Amino acid sequence: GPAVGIDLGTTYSCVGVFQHGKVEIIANDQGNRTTPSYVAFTDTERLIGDAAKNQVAMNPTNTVFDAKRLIGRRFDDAVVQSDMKHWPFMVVNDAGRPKVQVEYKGETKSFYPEEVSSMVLTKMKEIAEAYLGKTVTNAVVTVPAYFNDSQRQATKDAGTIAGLNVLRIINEPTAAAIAYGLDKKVGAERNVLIFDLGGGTFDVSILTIAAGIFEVKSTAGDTHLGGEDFDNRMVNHFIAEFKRKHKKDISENKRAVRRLRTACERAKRTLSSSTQASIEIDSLYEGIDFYTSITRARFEELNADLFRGTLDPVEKALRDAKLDKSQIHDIVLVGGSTRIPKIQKLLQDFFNGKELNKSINPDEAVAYGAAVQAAILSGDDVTPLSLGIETAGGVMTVLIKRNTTIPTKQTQTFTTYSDNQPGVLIQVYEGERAMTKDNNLLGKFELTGIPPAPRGVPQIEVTFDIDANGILNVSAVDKSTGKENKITITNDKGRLSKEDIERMVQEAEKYKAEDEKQRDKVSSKNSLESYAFNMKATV
Repeated sequence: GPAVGIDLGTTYSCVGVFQHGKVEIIANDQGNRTTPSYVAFTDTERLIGDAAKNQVAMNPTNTVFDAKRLIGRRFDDAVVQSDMKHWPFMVVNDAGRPKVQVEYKGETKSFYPEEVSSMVLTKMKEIAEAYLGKTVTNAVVTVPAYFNDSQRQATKDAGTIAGLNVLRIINEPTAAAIAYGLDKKVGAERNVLIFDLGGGTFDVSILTIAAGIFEVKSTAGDTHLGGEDFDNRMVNHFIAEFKRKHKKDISENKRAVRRLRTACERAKRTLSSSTQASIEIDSLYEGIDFYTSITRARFEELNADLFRGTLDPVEKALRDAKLDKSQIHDIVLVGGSTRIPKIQKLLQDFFNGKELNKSINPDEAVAYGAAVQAAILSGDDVTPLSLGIETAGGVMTVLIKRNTTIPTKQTQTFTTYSDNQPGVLIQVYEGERAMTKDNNLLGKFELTGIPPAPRGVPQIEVTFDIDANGILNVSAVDKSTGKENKITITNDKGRLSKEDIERMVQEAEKYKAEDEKQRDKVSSKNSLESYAFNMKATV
């Protein structure tokens, strides 16, 4: 029946379905609402999920994880070459593509990243089918906002290989926002910050939501930071405590270290709801029982640099988004590590007491939003686009920002690009791109009769006026003579579709850097030439 949402996560994945007016996150065959994204190959079998993760220490070279770090990349990508150094499994280059290479039933086999991820998705699919008692075909799968076209397409292929029809690939932060219904809040646009701290990765995203349209303003984070690091601080703390008390270093013994790590992970979880946790390990090393405890404050101190460090990407995202912290309407906590009270406090204090949206299980929120969107996709007055004119060099100079309420009037003053320019061409464009080449021309007209003056002297006042019915009147006035000309541009056609708008916004995002570079290339901001830049011959 219904399509499922799937958070295909770096360490674990989660699947959910919107039914009977409610999202249900679906437990797997061991009763777990999240499934490790792990695939293991053995002499006899292929394990996926919990079974895979549980045996990793017995079969590490054959147990694959972190495929999401490879997916859609090229073997010689610096990220891949750096990541490979920390993985026990082999990654090899097949005609430029990374493949993970393993031993399976006594033979060497290799898989593309999207094949591995497809195996994880097959597991989630089957989990969903067990729960629903029917075949699951359609799905929405989520990816990090920073994923490029290659990574998105490879994630989609992973879905296709698994027998899923992927209705849409959507951004994790967007999923999170949908989960909290921040898109249904419609009113003036809202700036949302998604703070996603998982086991292995930390992503910060700033979105602006206007009229149901999500725009990613900025992304930042740390691809190497998560709960495991916090666990690791406690582990090392306790190794040192043991060495200090018993004069033995247990690091030599792998299993002892494993047992310690497990205990610290549990303790860390306890410290989110209690101010202390007890560690009890029988015969940790050399027959010595380790029974001790740790306070929340001590855990916080052990982590202080890591925790306080999470604010740095928040700050950078705010800068890149050209927003003051006070301009953030909604803060969303995603990822298990946001359960940590110090993290929540650090963040709330940074935001001056502002309340965080935490109520949805932070491990499940992305899947939740995905499930909602899947449901919608299986079924379940303001300006649509920025409006501006061409200025010298073909650059788009915006008079009215997308999603401005109408009626509206906006005026800006422009000048001439060259000496003794007799006229200016007023070329009215609509779109989110920096260069008019990439936007849509709605109309054009000339203001002639400009008295000869040095470049930059004449003052031409341009006015964009939109009435309640959305009819756009654009006029230019020579401020020295009062002479004027204008054009009327007819819009309400039902000519743009919500999808068109999302598309344009997303492309404007994809191209942001190139656009900026080309934007600030031209010296003066308000200069108008006498010709259409995009009709001018180039090589």
